[PDB]
Amino acid sequence: MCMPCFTTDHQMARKCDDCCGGKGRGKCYGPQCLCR
Repeated sequence: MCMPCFTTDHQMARKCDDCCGGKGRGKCYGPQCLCR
């Protein structure tokens, strides 16, 4: 995992995708952010 994600958080997904690379790249699955 690149960074910790939060299903309850809506703005968290933003970072989850960034850590993976850029806006739109990556995905938020569970407590951890999984990059597609």
